[PDB]
Amino acid sequence: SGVDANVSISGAKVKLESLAALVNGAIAFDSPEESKPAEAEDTFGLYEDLAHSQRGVIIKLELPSGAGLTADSTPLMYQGLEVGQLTKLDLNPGGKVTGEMTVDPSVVTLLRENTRIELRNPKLSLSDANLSALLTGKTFELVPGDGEPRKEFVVVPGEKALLHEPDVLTLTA
Amino acid sequence: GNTVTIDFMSADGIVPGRTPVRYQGVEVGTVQDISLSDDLRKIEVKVSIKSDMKDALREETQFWLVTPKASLAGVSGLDALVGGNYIGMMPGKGKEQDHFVALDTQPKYRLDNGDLMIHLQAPDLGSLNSGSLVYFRKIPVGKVYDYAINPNKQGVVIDVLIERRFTDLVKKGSRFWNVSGVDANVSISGAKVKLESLAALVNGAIAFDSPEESKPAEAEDTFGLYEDLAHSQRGVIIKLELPSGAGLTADSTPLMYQGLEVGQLTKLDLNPGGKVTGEMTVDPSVVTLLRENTRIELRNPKLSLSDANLSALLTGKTFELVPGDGEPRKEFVVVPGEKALLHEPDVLTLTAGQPLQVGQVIDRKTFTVAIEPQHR
Repeated sequence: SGVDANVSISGAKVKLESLAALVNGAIAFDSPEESKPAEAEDTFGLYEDLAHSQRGVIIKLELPSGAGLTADSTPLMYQGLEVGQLTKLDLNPGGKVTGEMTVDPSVVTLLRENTRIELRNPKLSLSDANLSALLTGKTFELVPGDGEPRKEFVVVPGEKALLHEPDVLTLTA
Repeated sequence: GNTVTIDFMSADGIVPGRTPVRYQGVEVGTVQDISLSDDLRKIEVKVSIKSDMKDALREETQFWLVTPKASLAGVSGLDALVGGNYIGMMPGKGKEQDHFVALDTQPKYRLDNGDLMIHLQAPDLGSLNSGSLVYFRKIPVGKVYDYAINPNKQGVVIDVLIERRFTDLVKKGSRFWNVSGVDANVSISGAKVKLESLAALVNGAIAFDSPEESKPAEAEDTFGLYEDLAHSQRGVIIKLELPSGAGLTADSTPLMYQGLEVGQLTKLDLNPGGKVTGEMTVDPSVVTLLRENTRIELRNPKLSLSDANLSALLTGKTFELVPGDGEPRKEFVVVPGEKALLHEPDVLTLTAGQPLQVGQVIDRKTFTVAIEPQHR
């Protein structure tokens, strides 16, 4: 329901909904193949948008600071592709910042112990001046590990990525 | 005169006196009475019928109440406003029945004449309301008849009508694509916004193209709907194994050759194990060049000192075609632009992108380098 603009970098297009959907509002719904049929005034939850209705797994993140992070625009990268999307970004008492993220199921098997997640930063490449990276701002990164599945993670700064590794030679900017 | 009892959930603007029963408008009779039984919304309407139609009156004979419809989606009050609320019927080839249930609305009817009926498969309906229009070169040649859901919940089956005088236009190879809704078409260094016609937006529409050589389709032959004219393009498909789709986009990344766009990446997916694979469409005019030892490399928008090319920077990454010679092939492995010199039919490989220019460094660790075949 309602209509907005969808502005994208280096070109844009604006198509959201049908005329009746805007004059009157509307709902849409999807049905999993395997579930059982609901009945008898069974309650359900409405999601404000198709994006928020996406069926992905939830991950809790303890963050250093959400300086450039945005609650529904910051993506998760892997092999150059978006797989996940930050969903919630909140301040806890004591100054700690915590968020929660959605991930596509196709990658969830990679989420295991010694799987680290690092905030990358858009770098000023001398060779390939990548404008889109600069415009996007901060972005996370996935780097799979091996071990038991886990769902709570601590995000590491991109600088300290080498430090938080299974194997690394630490000596005593 | 006859008697027929019809069950109505509701009977809004009906009077026993003048509610003439019509069959495509010809009066079949009039309602005799309207009443109810045990106050349970079983509105029994007794109807008189001319004996000529009495024979065809059978089990499958359907009935419904027409009504003026000035709602948001409805204009079907053309006759009910003038002639009053009549009721419509359709004869059936049942056995016989006298007690009936009125259908809630007017059902869809099939003209007996020689037209064409065909089926479109679509994962979603789009903005195609019943009555949306079918075009050949923006000439209407038929309309949407009905839509429904296949037994599996993973698709939609539309069935559509084509007039007699155009039944030759529909071929087996003919492609259908949706034309509906309106967007903005923003381009760099200037933009223009023209998509579709007013009716195409109010109602939605389909367009279709017919290859010259194919055979005419017939008899409810299924077809595939393409969401847009672009996705309906007739080009050859190529599978690509990629290093990483950092800047790649599924329907914006083009293929270059001699400075011109020839192809367009279509699909971009992550395979298990971290491998990335995509698929691309190419114009037929270049497909003959796709052979063995034909390499495809991802180029990058370079910061040219001389010709500061803004459009290249804005576009981001782009592929490149460099023809080879050999057997035709359809699977390719994309090479990084840095390693383009390495993956060549002839190259002098010795044991990080520094020049030598007569050659370039390939990698460090030990130094691996390459020299061009002409300078070999």
